[PDB]
This record gives sequence, C-alpha cells and structure tokens, in this order.
Amino acid sequence: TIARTIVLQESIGKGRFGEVWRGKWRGEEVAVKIFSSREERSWFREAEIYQTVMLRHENILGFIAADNKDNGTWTQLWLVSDYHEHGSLFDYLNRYTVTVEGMIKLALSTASGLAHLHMEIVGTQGKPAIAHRDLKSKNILVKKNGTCCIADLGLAVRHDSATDTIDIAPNHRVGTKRYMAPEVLDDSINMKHFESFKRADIYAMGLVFWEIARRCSIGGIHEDYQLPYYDLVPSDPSVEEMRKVVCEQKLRPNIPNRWQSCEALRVMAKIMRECWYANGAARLTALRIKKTLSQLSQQEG
Ligand SMILES: c1ccc(-c2n[nH]cc2-c2ccnc3ccccc23)nc1
Repeated sequence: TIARTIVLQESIGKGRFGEVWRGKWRGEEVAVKIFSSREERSWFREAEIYQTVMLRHENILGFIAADNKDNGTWTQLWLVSDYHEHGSLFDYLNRYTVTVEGMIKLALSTASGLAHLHMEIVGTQGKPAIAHRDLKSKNILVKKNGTCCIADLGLAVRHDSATDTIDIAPNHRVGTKRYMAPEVLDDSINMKHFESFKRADIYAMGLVFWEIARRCSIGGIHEDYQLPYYDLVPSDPSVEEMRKVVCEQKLRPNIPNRWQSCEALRVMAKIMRECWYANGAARLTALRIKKTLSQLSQQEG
C-alpha cells in the first residue's frame, strides 16, 4: 500500500550502495532508497536496524517504511524515509560555510544523535545499544532547521545486553577506510566487546567535527572544505595507506592555531583531540560530548 502509492520524482544522490530518489507520498516529499538486487545483502539489514529498535530521535533519520516490491517483472526493494532537501552534511559543508552558531548546532545534533544510537535502555520496551561503524560526513544529513540526523545505518551493530552478545550484520563490506579508527586500521580492535565499536564511532565523529569547524567562518576567515587526511592520503585510500598515517606516523588532522581565538572553536578543538586518542578507552563518550556542546549552546543562545 506504501511503495505502491509513492511516485518517484528525482535522483537525490548515489550511495556506493543503491542510490536515492526524492518521491511524493500523499502530497509530501519523501526519500526512497532502492536496492540494486545484489545489494539486498543490506536491504533487510538496514530495514531491520531502522525497525527492530526503538530508534525514534530527532537526530536520526526518521524511518517511514520497507516494502518488498520485487516486481512481477523485476527486483524492487524499497526503503522509505523522511526527505531532507539540503542532503548530506558533506554536500552542505562543500557548498556553504557556517556561523559559530551553525557549527555548534551541527556538532551538537550529531552528538545527541549518536548518543541516542549508543544508549541502551534495558527492560520491557527497551532499546539495544547501537554502534554505526560507518560514521562520516556523507552519512549524516542536515535538516531544514540547521540540525543533523544520522543516516545510512546499514552497517550498524546491535548489542544484546541480556546475553552480552552482538547481533552481527549480514554483509560483505566493512566501512569507509578514511574514517576507520586506529584499532580498526591495525586490526587490534576486540570486535567481541561492544564498547570498542562505540569508541570507534567516536574517533570518526571527531573527524566530522574537524570538517565542520574548518567551515565556521568568522571575520570572513575559514578554510576550504576538505576531507580528513586530504593532505596525507589519496582519494579512496587503502587500509595500508591509512594505517601508516594514522597508526605508524601517529598523525591526526591539523588543528589551526587560530581555532583558539574563539571559545566555541576552542571547545570543538578540545573535543576533537579527545576523540582521536589511539586508545579508545581514553576517548570522550557521545553523551559527554553532547553535554559540553549543550552547555556551550545555551551560553551562545
Ligand atoms: C531511505 C531513503 C533515503 C535514505 C538515505 N540514505 N542516505 C541518505 C539518505 C537520505 C535520507 C533523507 N533525505 C535525503 C535527502 C537528500 C539526500 C539523501 C537523503 N535511506 C533510507
């Protein structure tokens, strides 16, 4: 009844997996992700993560539905969600620069979002903890009101506190190598302990903060948009190329000394460093970041 009443209108972006279309449902715009068949190894999974959990949060892409429309003629598996015109944060930051206020808004929303993803609520109608495993600029969307919501939860992993086990994801591809935390690049991570996934999620978010802050324009001064490590690795970096940079050379994205001439950038800069520790156990938690960013938010307005 759902996919059936939806009319596709335009291609909004290509996902290394599938792609997205802006559709129309009962007078409203909606985003629809259609799976390339062989890409099913993620349709059910992505549907599952968006469903099996009580993941309703203003900072997490609002899930509408999943409809098996395997065409009596061909393969059409749908994923229907809310539609955010601005698109990915990556697109956003590439096209615009931001105010100090915008920067906080963006970084706070993202943090509160992952904080909710990571939070476990044990009990009757509880909620299992969730680690994203592929947090990056391209998998975060910016809404009309200037706040973010996490997306592309296809590679996420759910922690079963009852049995302290991990509901593994059924697929044949890990995450984006450019954002892989150190313990993941050197393969020392204990993928059997859920905390490690959240810690890796954190390192990745710090990189995203770096991308946002570089675009915070004050006095007309800001840096061009650049991905983390643009100055140290080629496009589509390999594990080897990242590991030598992040693990051997112990190099992190550069923090302009000017980011200390502004309170908000001084804080963001502090959070970044505290997310990039080689030792995940020493990194800040998403809840913690939300708190400090929240406190910095009220101060600014
Ligand atoms: C169903 C439908 C789309 C998506 C989606 N995956 N990645 C980004 C979006 C997205 C989600 C919402 N609005 C957008 C707007 C522009 C570009 C991408 C998006 N996922 C499931």
